[PDB]
Amino acid sequence: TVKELLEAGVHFGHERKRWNPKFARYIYAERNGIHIIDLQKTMEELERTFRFIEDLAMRGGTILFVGTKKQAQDIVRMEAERAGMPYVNQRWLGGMLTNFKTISQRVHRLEELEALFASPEIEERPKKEQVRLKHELERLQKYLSGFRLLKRLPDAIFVVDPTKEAIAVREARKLFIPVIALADTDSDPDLVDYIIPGNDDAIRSIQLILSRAVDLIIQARGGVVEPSPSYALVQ
RNA sequence: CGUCGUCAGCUCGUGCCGUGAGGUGUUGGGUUAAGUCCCGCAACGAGCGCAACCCCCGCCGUUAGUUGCCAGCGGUUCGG
Ligand SMILES: [K+]
Ligand SMILES: [K+]
Ligand SMILES: [Mg+2]
Ligand SMILES: [Mg+2]
Ligand SMILES: [Mg+2]
Ligand SMILES: [Mg+2]
Ligand SMILES: [Mg+2]
Ligand SMILES: [Mg+2]
Ligand SMILES: [Mg+2]
Ligand SMILES: [Mg+2]
Ligand SMILES: [Mg+2]
Ligand SMILES: [Mg+2]
Ligand SMILES: [Mg+2]
Repeated sequence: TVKELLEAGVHFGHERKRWNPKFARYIYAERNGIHIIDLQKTMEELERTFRFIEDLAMRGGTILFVGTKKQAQDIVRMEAERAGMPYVNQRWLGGMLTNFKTISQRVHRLEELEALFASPEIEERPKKEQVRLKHELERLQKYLSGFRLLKRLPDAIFVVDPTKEAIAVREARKLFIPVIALADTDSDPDLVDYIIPGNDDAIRSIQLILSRAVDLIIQARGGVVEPSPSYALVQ
């Protein structure tokens, strides 16, 4: 909530090419063939976006964090492992929202296999199944790590790169789900309901935005939490 | 019942794409006897198949000696 001047490394966008003309309104200028985000409109949209986030959080809503860009995976896996908003980390499976019932059946199988490895039934039906179900539970935890927390459809989704996660965005549009996204110059802002015009490649931009967002979430429900332990992920 | 053919296939449910017939999944890369498995993927699963569970042949044990052996000894018309 104090990120006015601390926006160090967020204004850097993509190159001159690989952009989207619809993003031109959120661009300040072009320095050395690189689009730089308008610093004013950034906070201008941040006001409305964070206000919507606070309203949805203090009402008890659930937000789905989607990140697959390989530069926000380790960040999303813990910023959502904070206040219980679920997340999708390894890859976004087609139909997670429109076919939510089948993926929930997969989650049922996940917790079923978790119950089997908690019961003494591990030794019966010998080692063949003890390896098959082991690998099955492994990949289920690999893909449904954060998704298992969704009992129903989410009330909003959070995206790190709406161009890389365009399928999740489209599915959210189909179900009238609000779309919060950290957009860059390579994305279409019309599809995003609450835009955050920042950088999606840098680690500090993602860490800053997501850390402050989860801090706002926990602040809306009281009990301000300590600073997130995602700084050590700078590496 | 024969046949393609023990050939590796044929489909469904939901989602997604297309005005629609349909497509996706079932394509792809690695692998296998195999749609076998792995990785990737707008797909996620499932059914009939594949394989497995059945039988026979291979090694060993337990249980049991009207089949077997001077393995072990005695008798022997010396033929367990
Ligand atoms: K067309
Ligand atoms: K193949
Ligand atoms: Mg065969
Ligand atoms: Mg279909
Ligand atoms: Mg056509
Ligand atoms: Mg249609
Ligand atoms: Mg079909
Ligand atoms: Mg087909
Ligand atoms: Mg095909
Ligand atoms: Mg199969
Ligand atoms: Mg596939
Ligand atoms: Mg007899
Ligand atoms: Mg006998």
